Amino acid sequence: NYTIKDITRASGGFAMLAVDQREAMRLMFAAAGAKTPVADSVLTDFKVNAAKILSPYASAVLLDQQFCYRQAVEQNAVAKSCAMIVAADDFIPGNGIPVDNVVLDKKINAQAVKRDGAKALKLLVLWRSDEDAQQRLNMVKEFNELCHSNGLLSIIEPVVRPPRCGDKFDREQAIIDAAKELGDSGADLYKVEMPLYGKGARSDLLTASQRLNGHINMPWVILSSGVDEKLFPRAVRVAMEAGASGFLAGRAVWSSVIGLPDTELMLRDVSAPKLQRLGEIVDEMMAKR
Amino acid sequence: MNNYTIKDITRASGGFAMLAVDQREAMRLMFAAAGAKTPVADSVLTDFKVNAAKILSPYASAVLLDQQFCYRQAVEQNAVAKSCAMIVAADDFIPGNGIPVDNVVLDKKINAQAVKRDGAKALKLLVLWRSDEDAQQRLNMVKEFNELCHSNGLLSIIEPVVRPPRCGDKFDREQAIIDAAKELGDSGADLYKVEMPLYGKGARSDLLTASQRLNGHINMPWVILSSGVDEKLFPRAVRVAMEAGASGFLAGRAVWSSVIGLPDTELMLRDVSAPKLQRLGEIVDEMMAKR
Amino acid sequence: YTIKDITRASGGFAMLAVDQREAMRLMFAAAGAKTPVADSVLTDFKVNAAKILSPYASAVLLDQQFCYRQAVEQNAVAKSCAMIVAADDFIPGNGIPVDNVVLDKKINAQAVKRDGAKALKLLVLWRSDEDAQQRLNMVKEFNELCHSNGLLSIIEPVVRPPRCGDKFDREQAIIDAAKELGDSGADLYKVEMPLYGKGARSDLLTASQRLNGHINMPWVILSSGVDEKLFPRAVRVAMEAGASGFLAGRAVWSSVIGLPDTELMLRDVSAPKLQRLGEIVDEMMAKRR
Amino acid sequence: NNYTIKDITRASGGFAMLAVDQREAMRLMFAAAGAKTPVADSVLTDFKVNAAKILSPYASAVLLDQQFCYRQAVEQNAVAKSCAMIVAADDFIPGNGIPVDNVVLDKKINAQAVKRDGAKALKLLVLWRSDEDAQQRLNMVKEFNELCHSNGLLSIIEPVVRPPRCGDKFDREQAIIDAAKELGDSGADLYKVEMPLYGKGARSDLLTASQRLNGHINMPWVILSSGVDEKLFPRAVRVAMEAGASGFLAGRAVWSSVIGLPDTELMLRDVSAPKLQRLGEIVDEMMAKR
Repeated sequence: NYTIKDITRASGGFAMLAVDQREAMRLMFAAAGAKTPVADSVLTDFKVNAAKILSPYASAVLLDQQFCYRQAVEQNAVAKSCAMIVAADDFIPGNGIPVDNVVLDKKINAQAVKRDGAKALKLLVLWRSDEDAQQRLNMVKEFNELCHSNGLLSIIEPVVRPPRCGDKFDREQAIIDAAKELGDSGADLYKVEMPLYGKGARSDLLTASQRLNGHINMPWVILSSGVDEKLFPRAVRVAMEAGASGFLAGRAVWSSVIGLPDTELMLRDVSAPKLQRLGEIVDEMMAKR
Repeated sequence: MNNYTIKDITRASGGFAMLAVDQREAMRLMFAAAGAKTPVADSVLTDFKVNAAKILSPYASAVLLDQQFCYRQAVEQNAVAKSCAMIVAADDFIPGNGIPVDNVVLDKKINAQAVKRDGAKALKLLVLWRSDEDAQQRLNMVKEFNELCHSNGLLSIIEPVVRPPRCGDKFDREQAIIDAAKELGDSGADLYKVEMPLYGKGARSDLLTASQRLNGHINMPWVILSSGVDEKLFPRAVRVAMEAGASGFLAGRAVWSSVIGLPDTELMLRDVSAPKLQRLGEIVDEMMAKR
Repeated sequence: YTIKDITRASGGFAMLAVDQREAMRLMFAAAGAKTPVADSVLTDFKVNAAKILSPYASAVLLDQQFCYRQAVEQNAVAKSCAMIVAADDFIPGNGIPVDNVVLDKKINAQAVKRDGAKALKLLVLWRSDEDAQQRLNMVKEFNELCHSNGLLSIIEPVVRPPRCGDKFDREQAIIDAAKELGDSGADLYKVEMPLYGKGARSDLLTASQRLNGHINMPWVILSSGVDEKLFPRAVRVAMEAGASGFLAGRAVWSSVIGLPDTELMLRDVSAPKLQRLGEIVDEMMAKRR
Repeated sequence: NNYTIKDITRASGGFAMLAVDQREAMRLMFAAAGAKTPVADSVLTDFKVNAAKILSPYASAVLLDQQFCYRQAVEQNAVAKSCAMIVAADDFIPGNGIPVDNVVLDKKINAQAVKRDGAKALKLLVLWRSDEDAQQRLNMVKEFNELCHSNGLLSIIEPVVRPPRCGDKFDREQAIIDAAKELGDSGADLYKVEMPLYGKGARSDLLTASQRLNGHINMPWVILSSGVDEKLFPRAVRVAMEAGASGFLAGRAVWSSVIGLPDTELMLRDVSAPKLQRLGEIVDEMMAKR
């Protein structure tokens, strides 16, 4: 039975790296001027290099079976100090985007990924105001049972989207409504979008983060999608002041080096200092408790 | 009562040189994007649409108006030149997935007899086309629309617009335009309003080949719309589409999008928009003269 | 020589400029033309612009460097359109193509007059810390070159920041140039539009009336610095203030540079804009009594 | 009046130096990043002193200007004791619509006074143009070297290439080489140079261009970051040092990205400091190889 201590820093803070992005990462390579079509091997090589170079600074790394889990294990890319999280979400494209719908990946063999050293699984939950709450709660319950019956931690990631029908979309209220619905759903860790995209006055960001904290009844961390990499360190500090326990971040660490020459040099010189600073901020905030 | 015919919405040459100002929430988003004070009032859309009709209808064989923002106002203010026929939108746009037009149905609130009394000669229906949605539902909506028009002596204009599938990531926009024409190009409407292949970009010879391929699947007169075509490439698009068998255009953005949010709207419609619509009409006559 | 030789029947000026030299090569490069851009690309564009647009112009401004000889030999200039020949020698410097300008000592005024030219044009760069007397002496020499050969003189004062200092008020510089050169005995003053033709019509009219008060010869506006969509309003406002029309290049043809099918684009995109500007000139001259 | 290069280097002998001396060019950066205009002098002063206070702990030296921050940084004890002070001795003259069209020696700099305050070096920008007189540049560098050396200060020269006053022949890469052929043996203590090729392209071409430049410089040399993307500056330092450079003296690649962000002190600590720390680690790694 793994527990939360297995994916945290010695301080108890979460300083976790995400490299599990799938077709969304292929689109990032194309947008940064990579030769199209972008081969699967370009994603695999980047993900394994990111794990190899950045996992020494992370309490856990989130890997996907589609492009990098098997390769990261076989190549010993993950530092012994860094726990493995395996994505258990099956992304369904639609309406011109890579992740229009998400279901539990029926191909994940929890016992097999546990034998390979995984300590946790992760599930994206898309949240829309006009889709049924009970279907989301049932998917989270099935996911929690898959994790807990195999001694793995469950990490859920509710992400808000506009309604299927209608034009009433308040992103800030949707994040609160998702937390009211799923913040006490029996997962081990809640991974949430940062209120206000981490923008604006620190005082308003803290108020919005404290409002969110009040609806989450498990440890929670922020993800970086939608937050400028320069504002993500402040977002971690403010979220943790509000009651968060750290971060699970991808884009705010490595997005800026996609398409630059000398990938391994760029991950070490550009990405690693950003991940190191985020880990130091987590320890500073945990020390204040 | 009046039975309108294609001649009632064409130039003397028989070419179509038609203006669209029926955009609804999509036009509000254009005003916001161009720096208009938010929230953008309905009156800003109405005033722009009526000014566009007043200033540009003298250069158009028909103008497409929406009941939501401008049909009643354009009629009451005599904004439409008598030489310009009125087309009324009969589509009900349903927003979803963060866009203003995610779904479309026939507007059950349109009273065809009432809009005919106000002088309308034609109705228009947007049809969203997706590879994984049922063709029979699209064909049934077009049949009900054709009956609404024809039973009231009005012309039927259909506008198939391709969208990515609801589920999956296989989207070939150029093939989708062809597949929509194979499905709806012989559906008994009076006029087919179609997206320009290749967004009107690239070598003239490739644009002509793509336009001739599309022509082969359309068994009614057809015109091109300008959405997705740079205003500077739209004149060439009209020329190439007409060389391939099209009979003209029904355009909005390529005529007036560039003046949204500029000062002195009436001056801008006259000095920037009108010369572009005038040139498109001259191109339509030049191409009709070659046939 | 008479001003009536370069005006519309109304007496308004509706004139086309295609005399841009290295500045036009930079426009081709910026629009994605294969570099280095050959001289023949400029010549072909200039001659096509003259051939297609001169039917809508009361005069066309040509340069000897790239197009005067070719336009004459190929009968590119409509009989209804007078020829203006540039008499300026552009000197590059400080990373720009036109850092300094002198009278072109190579222009044979008698030879261009025999070809049917009616006018010469001279750019005068105006800087607050350069000597007014040197500018006035160059304008006097230019006026004598024109008038002694029965040609009209068109001067184009263009304001630039000072050689030394950071005090640059573009609107005051335009006024100071007109106070200095607005009664210099040229036949026509070609001026930059106040405020780049931007803002409220009422402020544009006030700025145009202020400029009018300092110009004691007919004056026209040039389009450099004015968005092509605001140039029609700029002509209307300048003429309400006392201007007699325009001598424009960029606001007519800049948008077709680098598009496919150049001749089609000049006819379908550029010509309608030049036609509308001519109609505005006639509308404004008709209000004059 | 003994002076030593060791006073502005890391223990490794590498240079890991911070520049915050930008004047009207920094005001233009604040305006471009959406600061309320006109931008007050106090906005520049507060930013420069905060940058010194927060970043000087990671730098072997900091370059300060008298116009906006030298007096304030000294009075407020903003410079870490481990970080040497370099004082700008250039007087920037605007012209032709830019803030730095011409540069002369600042006749107002009191070398004895800044030395009493603990400064170890002065810095002089030299604008290099193919059609301006080489002898006038060499004479200004000689006067500057004498001002420094007679006061026990190090001399840092920064030749920056510009297009000619007259003509359109401007080869930026050849100009950098011609400036080094002219000034690379001019008796200054340190040569501060623009990175060849803006640090862009294949590492192999960047190294060749850096080795060509190294061959013309007969004093220690460092690269500046102006014109190099902040993400390519770490590779530029590594390649320049492989070619024979001894480190960097950088401003924009450290702090430009935080201008106009909220919570300036937090942003300098969380965004700027990690970049300066990594550059210092790269300098030590490269000095260890030699």
